[PDB]
Amino acid sequence: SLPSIRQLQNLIKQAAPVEIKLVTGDAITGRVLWQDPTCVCIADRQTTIWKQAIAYLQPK
Amino acid sequence: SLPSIRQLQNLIKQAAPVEIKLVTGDAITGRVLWQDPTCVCIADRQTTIWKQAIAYLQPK
Amino acid sequence: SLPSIRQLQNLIKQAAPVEIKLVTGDAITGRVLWQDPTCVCIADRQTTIWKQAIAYLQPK
Amino acid sequence: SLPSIRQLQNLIKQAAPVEIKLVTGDAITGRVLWQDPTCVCIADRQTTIWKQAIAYLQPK
Amino acid sequence: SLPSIRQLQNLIKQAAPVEIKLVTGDAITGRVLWQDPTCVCIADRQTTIWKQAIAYLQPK
Amino acid sequence: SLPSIRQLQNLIKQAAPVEIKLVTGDAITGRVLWQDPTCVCIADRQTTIWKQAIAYLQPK
Repeated sequence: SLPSIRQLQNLIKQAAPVEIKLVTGDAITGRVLWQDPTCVCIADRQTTIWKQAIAYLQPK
Repeated sequence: SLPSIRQLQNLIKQAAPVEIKLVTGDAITGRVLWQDPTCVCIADRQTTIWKQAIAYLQPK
Repeated sequence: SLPSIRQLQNLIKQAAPVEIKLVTGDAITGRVLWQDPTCVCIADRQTTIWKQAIAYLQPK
Repeated sequence: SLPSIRQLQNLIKQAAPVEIKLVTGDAITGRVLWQDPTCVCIADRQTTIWKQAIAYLQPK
Repeated sequence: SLPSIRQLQNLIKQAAPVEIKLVTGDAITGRVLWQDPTCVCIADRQTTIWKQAIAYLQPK
Repeated sequence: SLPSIRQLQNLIKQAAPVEIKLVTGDAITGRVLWQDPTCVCIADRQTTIWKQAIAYLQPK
């Protein structure tokens, strides 16, 4: 899974802001800190997300 | 998984348009740019979809 | 997983019509084209489904 | 998975009636005809359930 | 997975009452009979649950 | 999974407070007592969460 790990990598690398739409309706406005197999960390209060409640992600 | 990967592969090769219905209820209109084990990328603003929120896909 | 692969097999083999109830409320009225590990293809516009948004399926 | 498979096995062996509550909210009243790694089959019209939409099962 | 199997074990061992909140809104009031890889059995009519519709569990 | 396990590990080591947002919409306010491959345990009444209903976690 390169093209997906790599986006996050290049977006933790440049601090770049992001909306993560959780399957809840949770539009999470943050800057990505880190990721790992099961989760992502978002920086607003911090809010670690489970990559599994993830519908879709976009660069703002 | 050839029958599905060949559909995404022949649709990123055509830039053919597509709706992807998410499990939130999201209809994601756009053209497919890449796929991987976990994501699809549509282009209309770019939006990478976790393939795991996907209900269904239709060519338009 | 014989008794499930086999139903689809015998229903792609006879073109036989089918309602697939997605966990969304999406009653998909089609005729099944193919399947494979992760998805099903339904023929109405085509609509590939992720076997994972699948609640239940019935022969009409 | 013996405790669960023995319950479905002793219920298809009795044709005992059953409700299966789906994660859509569906109550599926019927008698169990087969099971497999992914499906259960109820008989009331037949409806094969993806075992993955199952909330819970009760003998009636 | 010790600390979770062990709770159920020690709660099937003492018959102890339990509310299991399914991801449906299904607060299941029971006493736990057994468990196994994929499901739990609850004793009210019995109601086998799929450990997968499970949000959270509490001793009453 | 070090980035996530080290966050739960450094939060059970501090008894630091926490909200865990479930995929039901539940906000679970409390302090973390243990974790395992499938569960987290919060303490406010105790409530073990199946980690699989987790949308996201925030330190407060």
